[PDB]
Amino acid sequence: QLTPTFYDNSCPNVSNIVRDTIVNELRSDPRIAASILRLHFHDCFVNGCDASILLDNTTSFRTEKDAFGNANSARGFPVIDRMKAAVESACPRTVSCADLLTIAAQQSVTLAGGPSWRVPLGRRDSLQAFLDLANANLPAPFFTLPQLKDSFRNVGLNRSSDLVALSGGHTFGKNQCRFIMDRLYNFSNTGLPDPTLNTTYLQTLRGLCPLNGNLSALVDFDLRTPTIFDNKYYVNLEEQKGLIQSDQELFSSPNATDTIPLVRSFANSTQTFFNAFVEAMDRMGNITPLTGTQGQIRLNCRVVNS
Ligand code: HEM
Ligand SMILES: [Ca+2]
Ligand SMILES: [Ca+2]
Repeated sequence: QLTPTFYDNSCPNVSNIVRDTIVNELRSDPRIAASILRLHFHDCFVNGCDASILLDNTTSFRTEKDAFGNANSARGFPVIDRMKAAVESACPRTVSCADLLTIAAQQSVTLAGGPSWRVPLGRRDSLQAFLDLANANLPAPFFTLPQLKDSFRNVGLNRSSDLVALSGGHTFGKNQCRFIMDRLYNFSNTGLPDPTLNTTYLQTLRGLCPLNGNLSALVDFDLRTPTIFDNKYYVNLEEQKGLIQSDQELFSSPNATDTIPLVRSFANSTQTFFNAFVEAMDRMGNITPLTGTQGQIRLNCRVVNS
C-alpha cells in the first residue's frame, strides 16, 4: 500500500529538494509547473505511475516520448533529471523516479497556487517503456465525451469526478494551434466552427491561429489566469470558452448530464474543486504501481539500472 510517509526516515528532505528545483526553473520557464503535472498524468495513464515515460530509446523497446500524445509536446525531462540528481546526492538510491515525478506534480500544483497535500509514496520504477500502450491509452483533444470517459475507465478511473476534476489541470499551461484548427474553421467536416465555442472567443482564437498559419504556435488553456492553478477553467466552460474540444464537452456534450453539475460545482467553489482535485490526483497516482521489491529504484530516470 502506498503511504505519504514512505520517505520520512530515508529521505525527509525529498519534497523540499523537488520544490527548490521547480522554484529555480520557474524563473526562466514559467510553463514548467504545468509541463511537470502533465508528465505525471501521461506517466500514470500508461502501465501506471512507474516512470515509464521517462525512459529513452533502446534497441529492444521504443520510448513513449515518440507517442502521438507526447512527441513534440511533452517537456521538462531535463528538469526531472536535475531534481533526480539532487535527490540522489542527498539520498543515494532511495527515491524512485515514479515517486519523484509524483511529488514534482504535486509541488508544481502547489507552487502555481493550487492545493497543498502529501502524496502517497512507495512506487517503484518500470523495467521497460510502453509506446504502443501510450498511443492507445492517452486521450486526444478530439475525443467525444464518451471517448474521454472510456479512456479514463480504461486505466482504472471510473468516476466522472475523476475526469472533470483532473481536466482542471488545464487551468494553466499551453496548447498548440494544431489541436483546435478544426474547432476554428472546419469542425467534424461541417466547414463551420464548433458551435460550442463562444463566438467572441472564436474570433480571438482565429487571430492567434489563422488558417494555414503556424500550427505549433502556443495558446493559453485558461484565458482568465493562464499560469495560476485555480478554478477559473470551469468558469470558462460555463461560458463556452473551454479551449479544446475535450474541455468544452464536459459542459456541452449530449452525454454531459453527469459532468455538468460537477463543472458548475467546481466553478462555484474553489474549495470544492481543490478537494476534488486532490482526491482525483491521489486516485490517478494509485494506478497499478509497482511496489515492494517489484521494479527498481532507477538511478538515472532515462535508463533501466544495469
Ligand atoms: C481529459 C483528457 C485530456 C486531454 C484530451 C488532454 C489534452 C491535452 C493537449 C492537446 C495538450 C496540449 C499539448 C501541446 O499542445 O503540446 C495538453 C496540455 C496539458 N495538459 Fe492535458 N489533456 C487531458 C487531461 C489532462 C489531465 C488529467 C492533466 C493533469 C491532471 C492535464 C494537464 C495538462 C497540462 C498542465 C498541460 C499543459 C502542459 C504544458 O504547457 O507544457 N491534461 N493536454
Ligand atoms: Ca507509466
Ligand atoms: Ca488558471
